[PDB]
Order: sequence, then C-alpha cells, then structure tokens
Amino acid sequence: MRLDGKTALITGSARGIGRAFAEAYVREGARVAIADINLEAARATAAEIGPAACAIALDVTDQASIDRCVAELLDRWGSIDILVNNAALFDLAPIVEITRESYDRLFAINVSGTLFMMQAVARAMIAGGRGGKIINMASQAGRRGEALVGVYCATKAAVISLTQSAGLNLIRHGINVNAIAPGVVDGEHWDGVDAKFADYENLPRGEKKRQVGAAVPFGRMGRAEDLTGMAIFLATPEADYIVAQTYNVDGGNWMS
Amino acid sequence: MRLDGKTALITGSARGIGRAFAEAYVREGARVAIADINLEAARATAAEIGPAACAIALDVTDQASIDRCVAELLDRWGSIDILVNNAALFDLAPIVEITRESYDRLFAINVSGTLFMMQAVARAMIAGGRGGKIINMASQAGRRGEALVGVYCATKAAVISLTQSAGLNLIRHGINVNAIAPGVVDGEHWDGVDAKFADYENLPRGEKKRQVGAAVPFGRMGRAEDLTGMAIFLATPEADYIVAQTYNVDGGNWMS
Repeated sequence: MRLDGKTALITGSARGIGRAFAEAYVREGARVAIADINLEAARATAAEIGPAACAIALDVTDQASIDRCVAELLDRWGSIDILVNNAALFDLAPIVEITRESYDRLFAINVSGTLFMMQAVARAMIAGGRGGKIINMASQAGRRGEALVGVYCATKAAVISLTQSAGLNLIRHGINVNAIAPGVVDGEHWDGVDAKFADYENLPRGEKKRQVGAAVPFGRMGRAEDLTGMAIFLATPEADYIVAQTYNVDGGNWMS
Repeated sequence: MRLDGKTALITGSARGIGRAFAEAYVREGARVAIADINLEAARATAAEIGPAACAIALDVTDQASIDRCVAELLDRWGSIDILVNNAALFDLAPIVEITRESYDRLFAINVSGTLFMMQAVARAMIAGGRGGKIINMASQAGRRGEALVGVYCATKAAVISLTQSAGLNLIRHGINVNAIAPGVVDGEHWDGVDAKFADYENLPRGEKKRQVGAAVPFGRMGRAEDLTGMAIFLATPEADYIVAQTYNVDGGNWMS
C-alpha cells in the first residue's frame, strides 16, 4: 500500500502502458480515473479493474473537455493527488515528407495536451493547499533527434522542457513535477511501425523490430512492467526531493 | 569574401539579430533576401543594405506565403544556398497563467515556421543537386526550462530537436543543418521584459535586466556582433563536417 488513500488521474489509460500504471496504482491502494477519448473502452477497462477505478471521457486537445474532467473528479474525490500525462500519439516520416496534419496532431496531443492538463490540475492542487505529484511521459525520442521521427521527437523534447519549467515553478506550492523516459516498448503498434521502416530503409519485413530489440543493452525490448516501479516511486514521499527531472527507464538505450 | 557568390534567405531579418546577419553576409560577398512579414520594413532595410539585398514578404506561419517566397527567390537567384531561420517570438508567464493564445503563436512561428520553412528550402536544395547550408536559431532557453518561460523554452527545445532530426536526415543530400544558441542578447524589448519580471517577482524596475547581465560569466549582456562570426563560419566549407549541432554563443551563460 505505497499509494494508500490517494487519487490518480491517468490520461490515455484505456490501453497500453497507461492501463498498466492504473492497475499498478490500484494495487498500491489508490483510486484511479481511467480517462480516454473513447468512453466505451474507458468504462470497459475501469470495470475490468474494479471498484477502485472509474471511467471518464477526456479530449486533452479540448479545453472544455479538460475543465469538465477536472471539475467532475474534484466532486467525486474532493482532490486529485496524482496526475500522469500518458496520452500520446506516434508517427514517422522524413523531413521532406512531413505533413501539416502529422505536425498539427502530434503537437496538439503530446505537447498541448500535457501542458494544459498540467495547468488544469496544478490550479486545483494549489487551491487544495496540500501539494501533489505530476508525472509526465517523455521518451528516449525526446533526448536526441532521429532521421525519420522528427515530429514525434520534437514533441517529446518539448515535454522534457515543460517538465523542467513546471517543476521549478510549481515546487514552491509543494507540487513535484518529473517525467519518465521509456526506451523501446513492445506493443502491437510495432507491426506497422516495422513496416514503415522496412519500406523507408529497404529492410526485410520484421528486421527493424529485431535490430531494435537486440540493440538494447539490457538485451530485450521494454515491457510495461519495467515502468510501473518508477511510476509508483515518483509518487511517494521518498521522492519529495526529486524536482524537474526526467528519468530514463530504457534498459540502457540512452544514458542521462 | 568568405561567402562570395552565394545566396542566403534570412527570415525575420528586417531588424535585430536577423539584420546583423544579413549585413554581415553581404560583407562576405553574398546576396541576401530580407524576408519579413512587413514588406515596408523589409524594403527599407534592403535599400539601406544595398544592391546585394532584396526584400520579400514572408509569413512563416502560412504555407502559401512559404511556397511563394521560395518560388520567387528561385526565379530571382536560381538557387538558395543558405537558409537562416531567425524569425521568432518571445513571451513569458507562470504555468497557471499560460494562455492558449500565447501557446498557439509561439509554436506557430518558432516551431512550425522553422520546420516547414526548412522543408521548403530543403526540397529546393535537393532538387538543386548541390546541397546547401541551413542554420536554425535556438536559444539557451532551449537547453533548460525556466519557471516563467515555459512556452518559449519549449519551442526552443523543439528547435534543437528538429535541428538534429533534419541534420541526420539531410546530410546524405549534402545539406548541413546546425543551430546557434544565443544567451541573453540586449534589446529594447528588455524594457518590457524587465517590467514583467519586476512585477512577477517583486523586484525594483530595472533590477532584473541588471542581475541577468551581471550573471553572464563574460561580464556583460550579448550583442548581435557576438553572433555574426559563428553565423558566417557555419556556412563555409570549413564546417562541412559539422552536423546536427547546436553551438552556444552566450558568454558562458550555459555550457554544452
């Protein structure tokens, strides 16, 4: 019970890593909110997790949806103790092929979504008068640029920047802001991603995903379970002195 | 004449640092384009600099304006050898006071403008078949976040990221992409900026501009003349092996 009697809002937690954190958080005695743009999947996951989880519709790109979300949880819980900006989108393409739609969309969700979601919750925490914890999800992509991932990389670099700015600015109110930077995490999305690289680099279908996983010092592609420990640690008082940091949990993929 | 017989498009060069680069490039024997959103000012500076400089209206936030600018210059010069993305906006405010309006502009001009402007000129350079030089303008603000400069810092962090992604992707076509990161450059704009900080941190009017200047290791605030040397160098062949780098020219304000 490392998170006993605490409330956590996790964005884009209907599936993937977001769901993992939710399950882990609940296991530690915390009440979580499965926020997602599709209320169907949200309710499904929330019901699958138990009485400790509840669903709620959220479009991080829409201010109205953001203010509704926060106000509703405030009445159901009385206070939001932890916020995990997990909602994000991925895409890839060389410089000369980047489209305005790719740019517009990734920045709207990855950057804009994280920022205003932070602002909404931070304003509540300040009012609450008892601080809180905010964890952003960066990525190794945000540490260094890549030839075919310009747009995605740039959004993650921005997240790291915002974590530092928010961190220094909000710590005075007792709010810790830090981020976690995963490396290469397995998931179904790798089917198409691999196809993309295979086509962009003249590589056999499936070679890319193989190369990537073998290049990880640890010796394998990431897993959600590799991240939950840190997700929990940063939310405990044993981390009260950790401010505006981005911790890499990537099996050695990148060293910071 | 280190840039003899070359052409350079410099965005937002009607005034400030952008104008200093243009005057310097013209001194090294190059033909330049004073691109600005205000053609009145653009023409004025072009006439002031001489027969080597021409004016042209450009709004880096509008694809149409971007394509027209490149096409026109291609007819006038035949090729664009150098592109300096200098156009940018500055703004500051605590997290809880950041407006969508502030976010929208800065990202539109500082990030979006740099990316698509890069793509347009890169396309031309690749078609040209003889490569080229691209120089982005970063900032110390892109190296680490600040409490009251969240938006601006995030945009510059994204620039550094885009400079790396483009650098790695375009070097294969003979195009060098790098960035310059100035520290605190003196300006009139500092009049209002100082007022802002003075009001935000309970400081005497003018104390902020003083403190910042005194904190620079070198012993004084930046000047446009401090940056021209690096601007020229990165466009010469002595920098052909320099790829995807961001060089700080800040008198020691930040170390990389």
